[PDB]
Amino acid sequence: AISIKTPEDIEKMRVAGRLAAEVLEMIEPYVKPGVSTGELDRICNDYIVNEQHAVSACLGYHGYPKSVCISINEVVCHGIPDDAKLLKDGDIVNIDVTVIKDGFHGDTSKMFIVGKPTIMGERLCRITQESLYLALRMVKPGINLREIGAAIQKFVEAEGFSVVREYCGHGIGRGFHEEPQVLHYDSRETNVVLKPGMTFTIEPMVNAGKKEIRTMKDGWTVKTKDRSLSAQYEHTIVVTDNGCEILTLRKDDTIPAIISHDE
Ligand SMILES: N=C1N=NC(N)=C1/N=N/c1ccc(F)cc1
Ligand SMILES: [Co+2]
Ligand SMILES: [Co+2]
Ligand code: NA
Repeated sequence: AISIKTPEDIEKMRVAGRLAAEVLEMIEPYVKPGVSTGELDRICNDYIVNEQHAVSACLGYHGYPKSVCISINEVVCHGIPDDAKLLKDGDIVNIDVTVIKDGFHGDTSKMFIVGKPTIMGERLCRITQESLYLALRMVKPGINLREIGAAIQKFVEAEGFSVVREYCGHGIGRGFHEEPQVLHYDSRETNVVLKPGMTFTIEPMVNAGKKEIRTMKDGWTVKTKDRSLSAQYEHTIVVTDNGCEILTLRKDDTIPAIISHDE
C-alpha cells in the first residue's frame, strides 16, 4: 500500500522538501552558545508561517506542543524546545523540521555542533551522516529496504556505535507517516522492493553507547538509557528510474541531489 507519486505530486514534494531544508539553513547562524531551544523554535515557526507560507507538521501532532523537535546530546529524539534550555559549548543538537506545503510534506533533520566541538561528538555526528549517505547511495528500483537497513547497521556497529530500534524512517506524502517503515537495521520482517515514484525518509538514530532508550516523564523526551550521546540526520527522497533524488538537500550536504546508477 505504498503510493506512487505522480510527476505533479513529486514536484510538490520538491517544493516542500526545499522549504524544510531551508528552515535548517536559515536557523544555522542562530545556533550558538547561550541561545535557548525555545527561541530557536519560535524563529523556525515564524519563518515557516510568515515567510514560507507553510505549516509545521509537528505542531499539534499527537499533541506535540512545538513546531520543531530539538534534541541535545543524550536526547535521542522528540526533544521539546524550552526557553530555559540553553545551548553550550560542545553540545550536539539535532533540529528536525517537517513542513506541509500545498498538501505535501517535507521532512529533514541535521546535527549542529555548538561552539567548540568535542572530538567524540564530532565523530558520532560524522558517522551518523555517513550512515545516511551510504544508505542514500543504495536506493534504486529493485533494491530491498532490508539490504539498506542491514548496511546502515553494519557500518555503525563497526565504529562501536549502535542503532536505535524503536524509531524508523517512513513513507511520506500527503501524510506525515505513510508506508513503508524504513528500519535502519536488519529485520526478517522487512521485504519492500523499491519502485520509481516512491517517496520516503531515511533517518538513522545512532548512539555512541548502547542501543537502549528511555522516555522522560514529560511524555515526549527520549534519552539514551546509558546517557551516551546520540545523533540523527534525515533526508526525504524519491526513487527514480535509475536511483534517487534527494528532496531536502542543503548547500552543506556533500552528496549529489541526483544519484544515478546507470551507465
Ligand atoms: N518520524 C519523524 N521524522 N521527523 C519527525 N519530526 C518525526 N516524528 N515526530 C514525532 C513522532 C511522534 C509524535 F508523537 C510526535 C512527533
Ligand atoms: Co523528521
Ligand atoms: Co521523518
Ligand atoms: Na542528540
